[PDB]
Amino acid sequence: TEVVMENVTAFWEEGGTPVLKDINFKIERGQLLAVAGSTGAGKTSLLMMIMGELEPSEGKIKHSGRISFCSQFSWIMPGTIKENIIFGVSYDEYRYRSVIKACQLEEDISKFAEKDNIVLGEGGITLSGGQRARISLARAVYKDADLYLLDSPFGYLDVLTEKEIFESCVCKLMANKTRILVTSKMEHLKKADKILILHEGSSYFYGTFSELQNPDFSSKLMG
Ligand SMILES: Nc1ncnc2c1ncn2[C@@H]1O[C@H](COP(=O)(O)OP(=O)(O)OP(=O)(O)O)[C@@H](O)[C@H]1O
Ligand SMILES: [Mg+2]
Repeated sequence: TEVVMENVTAFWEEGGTPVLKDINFKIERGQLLAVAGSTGAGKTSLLMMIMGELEPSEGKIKHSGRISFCSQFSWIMPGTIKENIIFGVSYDEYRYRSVIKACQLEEDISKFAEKDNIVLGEGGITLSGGQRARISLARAVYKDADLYLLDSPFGYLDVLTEKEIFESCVCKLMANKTRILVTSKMEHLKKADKILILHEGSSYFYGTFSELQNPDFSSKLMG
């Protein structure tokens, strides 16, 4: 047991409608949990709760450990690509190199004369959205953390790159890590240990891929 939610309900608006209603799950160390559902279902809000940014109105959240969060929206601080990835933490050569490879940043870095020492301005608006997204993922995965919260880290990448990085980073590099991945792709759900499908704040499904089927679930993963 590393993350537990029991009977969790929450409101952003003090007197409005619940953003999450009666959420239940448990994640054990090293497991991959897929959190799926359409726009507005409550996926990011669920992560906010784990991070203590959204307090429950009822129920219990039990988690132990340092969180590393990859936001749905990429961000870039003033500094080099290297400094953005390392982000405070001490530099470990092997760790750094493996993350850069897993997030396909080798080819990008090589194209600048200053390499990963190129200086970016706040927002990194001279880079592409894909480049910023892969740096933001690299930043999250480089961190020594107990719980990795990855909020749609491939939403600004093409389908092939998404497949490749899901494999190289989430599946291979992070194989021993406790991961919560916001994603609705069938391939990703198939590889997850557990799946939570949210629909309009509620738990539409919680369980394994084999349970999911044996019916119309896939319609609830879209939009
Ligand atoms: N950090 C935040 N602070 C305040 N309100 C938020 C925050 N994140 C989400 N909300 C609000 O909570 C509600 C639930 O939406 P949420 O962002 O959790 O859905 P989601 O499943 O992440 O959607 P998407 O797939 O579009 O990213 C929305 O009304 C949203 O405006
Ligand atoms: Mg979201």
